[PDB]
Amino acid sequence: GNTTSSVILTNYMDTQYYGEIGIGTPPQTFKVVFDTGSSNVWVPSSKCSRLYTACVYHKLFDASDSSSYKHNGTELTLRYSTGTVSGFLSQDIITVGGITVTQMFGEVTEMPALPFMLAEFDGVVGMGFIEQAIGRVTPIFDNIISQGVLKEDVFSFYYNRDSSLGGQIVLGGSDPQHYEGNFHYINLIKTGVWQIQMKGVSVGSSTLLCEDGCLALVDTGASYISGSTSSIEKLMEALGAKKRLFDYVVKCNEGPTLPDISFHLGGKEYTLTSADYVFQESYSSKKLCTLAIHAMDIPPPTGPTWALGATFIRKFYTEFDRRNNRIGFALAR
Ligand SMILES: CCCCNC(=O)[C@H](C)C[C@H](O)[C@@H](N)C[C@H](Cc1ccc(OC)c(OCCCOC)c1)C(C)C
Repeated sequence: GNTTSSVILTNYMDTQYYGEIGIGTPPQTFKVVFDTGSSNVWVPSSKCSRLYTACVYHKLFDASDSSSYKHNGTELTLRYSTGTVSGFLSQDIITVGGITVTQMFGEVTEMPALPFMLAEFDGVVGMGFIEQAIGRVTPIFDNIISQGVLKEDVFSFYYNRDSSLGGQIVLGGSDPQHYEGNFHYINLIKTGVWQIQMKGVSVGSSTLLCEDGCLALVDTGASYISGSTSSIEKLMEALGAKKRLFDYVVKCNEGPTLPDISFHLGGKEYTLTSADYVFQESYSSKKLCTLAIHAMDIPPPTGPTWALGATFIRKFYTEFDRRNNRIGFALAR
């Protein structure tokens, strides 16, 4: 076809990038993360008990105020790298950047506070494959694609640095005014998942890890670049960072000196300069700066896998190809 679309996203501390969709006729407006790490849509429900503090803090979906809603009813529990939300199915029309589809989503009535009370966004839009869709529910992209409207079965993400535009997705294409040089594609390893083959991580100058080929799931819904606890740990040893419970960190003076890390994808090497990965809010001997890499163990469903999140997409404009099943990288401008 010939439509092309984008949503515009807001960047929050570089750690959380959301855009907005509208469910229901009259629209209910919710804020959401467009995640390629999963494949289901959910937003909080009015039915959620406000004994859950998260619900008192996020907009909820009232469907009895929606003329288009449509009852469903099966339960559905979503598990993620880092939190579960439980709830039930339903349908109404959703509007993502001017394209309206009728999608089956989940109304969550169980939303745990941690980490939910810390999320600026209301829910999630999985841009994953049918395959990873819990409930075996068709996802937004496949439905949009059914409409016959895009010129291409492709969506791309721009994540900006921070403090105009926070980001931008474009459905049915790629804005050439946010990339440079050529795109470079990596074919999808199995299908029904955004996983690509990853050839080795270099810290500084040598493959400290990844060495016999590994998995890198490219995931827009994640904020940091992460790996198994076990290679994380190692990499960390190298760089010379500590643990803080959840994130490593280095002393700020040290900061603008940690070597570069590289990611070996398709004969090309994606290097991240030290600034790209440290969150430098100081340069002082006495203060701790944390890094934008983590440990995350994603289980055999798909993991173990390294996840390349926002840290990475923000440097390399990413296009995800449906028509052809692969992922291409280009340099963000
Ligand atoms: C159902 C199978 C799940 C498959 N995918 C995964 O497990 C991924 C590795 C992790 C998820 O994609 C995860 N990032 C999604 C995300 C989890 C999450 C929870 C709390 C957060 O805030 C403290 C958060 O921050 C996300 C920031 C994204 O901004 C771009 C993400 C929401 C949408 C559920």
